[PDB]
Amino acid sequence: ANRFTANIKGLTQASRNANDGISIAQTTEGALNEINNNLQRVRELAVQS
Amino acid sequence: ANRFTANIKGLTQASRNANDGISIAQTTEGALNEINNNLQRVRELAVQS
Repeated sequence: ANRFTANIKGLTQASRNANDGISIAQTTEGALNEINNNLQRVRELAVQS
Repeated sequence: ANRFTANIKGLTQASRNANDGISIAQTTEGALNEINNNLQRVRELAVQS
């Protein structure tokens, strides 16, 4: 029973870690979207030039 | 999708570039037409001379 308890607590905190990862990843994704949009507009300008 | 978006923006801008080309060609042609009229008149006078 005590071993079961140990594993349960560890697994729960690990799930929280996974959520930490999803958070950081999504922030990076958000920033990269704007990078992409700017690059698209830059290609448009280069076309005009 | 992103590559399609890039293509679409570029092609739109390029269409407008082609419009610029049409415009400049027309300006040049109009000037040439006035020149042609003058030359016609000069040939007439040459005959008279």
